[PDB]
Amino acid sequence: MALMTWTAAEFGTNVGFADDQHKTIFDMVNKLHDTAATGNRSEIGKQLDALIDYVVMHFKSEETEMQKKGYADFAAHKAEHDKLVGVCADLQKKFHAGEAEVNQDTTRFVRDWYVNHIPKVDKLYGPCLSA
Ligand SMILES: [Fe+2]
Ligand SMILES: [Fe+2]
Repeated sequence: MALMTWTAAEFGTNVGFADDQHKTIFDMVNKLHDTAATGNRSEIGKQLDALIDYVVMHFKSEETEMQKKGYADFAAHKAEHDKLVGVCADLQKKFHAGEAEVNQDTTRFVRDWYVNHIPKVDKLYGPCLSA
């Protein structure tokens, strides 16, 4: 089974770009999750790096919109993003040094992060960003 399934009831923000970017993240995580059950380390690394670049771009997209519109909780929301980016960059540094592996606990971690963040953090920006 795919690790991540997006539905509007669970995850819809009422902000079209953000929903689309979330769908992409779920698809990219699902590919990583599959590859993480193998020993194909170069393929894991390609998909890890692609995912993380995209995630940083998604967070930038949300942050630019939040900030330009004066969204109430922008700085606290960005703090959540920045802590995940730090975790991901650390994981890349270790993985690309040969010091850590990417496995399905890695991908379940990121799944956990998104399935909590989108409903509890991203949905809150819907009224502001959709207005
Ligand atoms: Fe998001
Ligand atoms: Fe967010």
